[PDB]
Amino acid sequence: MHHHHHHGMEEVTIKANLIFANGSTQTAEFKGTFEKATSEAYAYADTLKKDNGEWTVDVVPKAYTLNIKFAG
Ligand SMILES: [Zn+2]
Ligand SMILES: [Zn+2]
Ligand SMILES: [Zn+2]
Repeated sequence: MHHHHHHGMEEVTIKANLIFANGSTQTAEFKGTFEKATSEAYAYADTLKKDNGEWTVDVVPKAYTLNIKFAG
């Protein structure tokens, strides 16, 4: 499944792609912890439910940092 594994001091950027029933789209950016950034994106989507209907989301990571530590 789509599991978010929280890290302390995490800072991520979320690019939300809003796709409407008629094929038109809208994009917006959100920043902060994953929890904070996604909740703002979902709150935003909820403000559009009135005129655009129910929505579903797919979370797709695009960039990562790998911290590789050598013991010596
Ligand atoms: Zn986990
Ligand atoms: Zn998190
Ligand atoms: Zn997915």
